[PDB]
Amino acid sequence: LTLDTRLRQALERNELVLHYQPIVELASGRIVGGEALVRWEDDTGLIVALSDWVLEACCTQLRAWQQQGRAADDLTLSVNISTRQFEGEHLTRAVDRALARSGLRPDCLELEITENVMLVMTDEVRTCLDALRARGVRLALDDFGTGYSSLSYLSQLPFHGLKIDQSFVRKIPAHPSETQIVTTILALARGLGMEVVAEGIETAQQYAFLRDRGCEFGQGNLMSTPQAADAFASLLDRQKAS
Amino acid sequence: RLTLDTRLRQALERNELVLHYQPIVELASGRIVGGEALVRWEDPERGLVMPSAFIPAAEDTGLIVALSDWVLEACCTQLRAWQQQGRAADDLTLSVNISTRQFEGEHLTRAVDRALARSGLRPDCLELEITENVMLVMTDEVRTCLDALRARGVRLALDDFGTGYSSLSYLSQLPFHGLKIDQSFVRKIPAHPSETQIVTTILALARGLGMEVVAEGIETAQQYAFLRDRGCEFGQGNLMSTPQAADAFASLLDRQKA
Ligand SMILES: [Cl-]
Ligand SMILES: [Cl-]
Ligand SMILES: [Cl-]
Ligand SMILES: [Mg+2]
Ligand SMILES: [Mg+2]
Ligand SMILES: [Mg+2]
Repeated sequence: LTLDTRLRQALERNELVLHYQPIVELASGRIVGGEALVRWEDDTGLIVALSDWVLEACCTQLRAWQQQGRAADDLTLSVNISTRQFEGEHLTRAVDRALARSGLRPDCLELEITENVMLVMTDEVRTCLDALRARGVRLALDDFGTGYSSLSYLSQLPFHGLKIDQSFVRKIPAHPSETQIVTTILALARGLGMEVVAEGIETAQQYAFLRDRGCEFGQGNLMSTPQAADAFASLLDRQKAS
Repeated sequence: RLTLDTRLRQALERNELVLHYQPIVELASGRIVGGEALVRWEDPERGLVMPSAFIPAAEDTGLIVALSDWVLEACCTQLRAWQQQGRAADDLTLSVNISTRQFEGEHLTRAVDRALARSGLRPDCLELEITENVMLVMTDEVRTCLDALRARGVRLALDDFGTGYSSLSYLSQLPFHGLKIDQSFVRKIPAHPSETQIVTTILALARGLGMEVVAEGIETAQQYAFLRDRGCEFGQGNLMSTPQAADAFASLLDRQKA
């Protein structure tokens, strides 16, 4: 409760900032995405309020980079959405508000929803996901492999992408179990027309394993830790010049 | 009029339960390589009663453990009978449906050991089918039973697959040799693109994890070919054979031997 207290005060006082972790096209090395991650610089209502802020902040940041000629047309940014945000009407409203104020092209925004959303899959959740899809926003399943999936729902739901959990990526290719989980996820995604981001790439062996198996995308401290907006935009600049 | 519980207890003491067996076929050859044991109640008052009509009541009162143990023993005894008669080939196994309630107190380990000891059946000839949603109730006790059974050489498959929830990390870590695609999906392929996609997804999962697949509910030649062409190893369904009384099943084994 003391932790929620601190976050509330941080929100009230505007003491939060987004950092962004580059998401790279493994074959080219091109930064094509970035996961927005909340940092503090020193209750469902709190989740909702934080997400409203994150959504607007992230969409505004990308729109700003586009207008300054720093973000290429292929750059998208991703925001993490809690399963707890599907209660009521608020998520679709928050996304609509962020897009309206920023003027951002909706397919520039991607929402990362943890796998265990499938465990709370009600009619209201399915309807929310369809509503979000109808707006042109990209949807990804996050932490994939660590939660629970219905193979029927996975085959039906409008997710364009999956993110392989870091806990598996960090153990390949040495460990058979984690390695077969990763290669299975890649095969699933291929048949479902989903793109895959491998989260938590730490070593060059991991990068190379993943690339040589058609894993589209990667993110990890190997390439870049989460970066402040200005540091992230520097990477975009160097890439544009290259 | 007696309660269903009273009548079920009487069915056990009066030997009114029976097993039927549905052939499991290797798609590539058309060979019967297995059989799923399926309990019925030969109810003197009603005829051949299906488990949907009594198993829920068994579960309400915990009679399900005694009932499932009866099934396990009867199945092991039957396979041993066919083996001794020379009618069951060396590759033949039979599969028994297990209730998640059997894991309680690690009962299942003792129940399987008893069934094997009473029948003399080798563990490598017995397969167990546990519903996919066992993954939502995965405790150290369940994991202990599963590891014990794999250690014995008893093969383990996930039943009703696609109608429940799976953890990819559990599918990898747990000793499941196979899964069985639910008939509700297979029944509708390729005509219904949604069900067809579900089947394709499950096949990719199983192949990825080195698991064998039985597609249940195969009703048409087109479905048989769809699955076979996509490397699904085994099948079960009305196209090949409905569930059969023991003597009927054994006759199928006799025909195949020729
Ligand atoms: Cl049964
Ligand atoms: Cl039934
Ligand atoms: Cl023997
Ligand atoms: Mg994320
Ligand atoms: Mg995770
Ligand atoms: Mg079964």
